[PDB]
Amino acid sequence: MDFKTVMQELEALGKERTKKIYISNGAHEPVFGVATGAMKPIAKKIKLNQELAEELYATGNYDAMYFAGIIADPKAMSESDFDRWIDGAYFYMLSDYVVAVTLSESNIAQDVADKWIASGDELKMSAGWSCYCWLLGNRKDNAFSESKISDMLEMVKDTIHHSPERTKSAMNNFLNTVAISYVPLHEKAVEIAKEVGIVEVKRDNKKSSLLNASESIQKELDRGRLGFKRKYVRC
Amino acid sequence: MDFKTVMQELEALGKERTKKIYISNGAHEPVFGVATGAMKPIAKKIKLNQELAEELYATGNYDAMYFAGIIADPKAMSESDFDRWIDGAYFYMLSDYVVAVTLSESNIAQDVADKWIASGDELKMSAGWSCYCWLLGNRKDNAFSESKISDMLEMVKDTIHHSPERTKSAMNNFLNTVAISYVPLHEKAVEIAKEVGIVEVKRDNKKSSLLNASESIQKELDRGRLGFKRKYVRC
Repeated sequence: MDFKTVMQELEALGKERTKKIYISNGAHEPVFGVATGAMKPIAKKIKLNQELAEELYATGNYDAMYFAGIIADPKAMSESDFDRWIDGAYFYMLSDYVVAVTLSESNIAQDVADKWIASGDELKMSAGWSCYCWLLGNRKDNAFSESKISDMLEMVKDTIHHSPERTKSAMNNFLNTVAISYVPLHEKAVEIAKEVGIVEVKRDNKKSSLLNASESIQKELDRGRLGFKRKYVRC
Repeated sequence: MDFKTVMQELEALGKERTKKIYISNGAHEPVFGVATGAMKPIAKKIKLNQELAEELYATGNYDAMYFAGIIADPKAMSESDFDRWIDGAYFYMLSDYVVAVTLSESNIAQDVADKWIASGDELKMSAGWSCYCWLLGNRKDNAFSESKISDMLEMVKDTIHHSPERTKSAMNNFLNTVAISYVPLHEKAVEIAKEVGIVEVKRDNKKSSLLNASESIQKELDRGRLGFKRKYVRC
């Protein structure tokens, strides 16, 4: 399995309806429209290869870029590498579900995430908040500072409604994840979600997403998932 | 590990925050309030033990009962054994997340689930519909007859709004799961959900839940989860 065969199989796996959805979300050609679950068999056959990942990411093809994140070697990627990737994440599916998930598995996750949240750039900030969501699922609470997370909750409470569209989404995912995956602040997260209320994420040529963190949190509790931690399911 | 050791360790893991929520969901004493993640290393040491599972299930303690499901041997459990268990499942967390999940790993899942769905008993039916949701995420489509699943979708449309509260919740989960995990009927499921509209699940001591299968299915599609099959995570 190399670049050639991967690009060929990915294309074969694509479908028109999944393709229209991605494009609907902000993706642009080239794109095949591959459902994530279909990549598991290919992933299984490829050992982390940063060279291959780079090549795939460089195609500018969303599906290939998504797959690149799966087979990347995050422990070998430097801050510089991540800035190259994030600079190529043209829409949220890339910044939140690809770059941020990969970063969450590096040794510099929090440092990069933090500079990105402070960058003032919508997608970079979105990837940053997103990274924290994945981190809270990958690591024990003991790997984080309670006061830091707590100050982040307050920042979200005071600024989510005025943040860039994509950033609001990531920030809302942060509220949910802290409430469910970082129990030390469960009560506060619930309290702030109630204070935040409905968060609207405006989208191009489609109904905006009306996010309800309080509701989401409550649904997770109904499923008995308080304290539930798990890595992001990539495929 | 023996019964006594397992019960000690479970109690040692109990925490008030978790317990409070379980009781809020419907559990009653005796209950410790154990986070499922912490049961993983314990179950790993036990693997399968039906005798221990039975002893644990008979305690009437939610956590012990939940753990019993994890270490059970569903391939050795008969239809009568499953009926004993469902008779002890006093609330949805037991019927849907314990009995239904264990059943989904047996060789008689569908026959039993079908009997339960037709039983007319709120919790047995809830377990039946839940079982199918778990089956759809842990098995290839070749395991399900399209004609049969399609009839089940019709049955949901014509009976969900008048169904017992917990059955309604499980039926709504069926709609969502078929739409995403069983592609042969993705359009049909999407259609049935549109016709069904908002599903309300009442629950004393709390404001009724207003389920919107159409939107949920849409959020999954947006992320590229069409055809995605996720095996139920017990711990």
